[PDB]
Amino acid sequence: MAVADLALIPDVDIDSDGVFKYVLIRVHSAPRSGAPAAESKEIVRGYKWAEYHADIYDKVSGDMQKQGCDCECLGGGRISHQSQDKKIHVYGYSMAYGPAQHAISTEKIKAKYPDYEVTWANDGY
Repeated sequence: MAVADLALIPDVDIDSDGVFKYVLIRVHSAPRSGAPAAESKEIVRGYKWAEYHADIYDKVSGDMQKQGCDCECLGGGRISHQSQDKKIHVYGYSMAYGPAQHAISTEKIKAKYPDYEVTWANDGY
């Protein structure tokens, strides 16, 4: 075993080719389940294999425990890789928890990825 740190965890990790569900998760460090660190950050996760937002959350909480971290979903929604018109967009909510703070997610995607623009809405489900 080795310690981990929140810098090692990718800040956004999405698989995108259409509409898919996504979740915004706060992650807390707990390196080797006992190192003197308890910092936190938010991360954006979204993969089209998930039937529901809970499947993403379950995977991610599993992986973080292998790293030396723990998780709490803040909310979620959907992302759409345009494949038709202009740019990545983010919308909807998760029935499981609530709407993500999509503004955090879009700024994170915009910082991490070289795509020119990212926007969000809360227009409907």
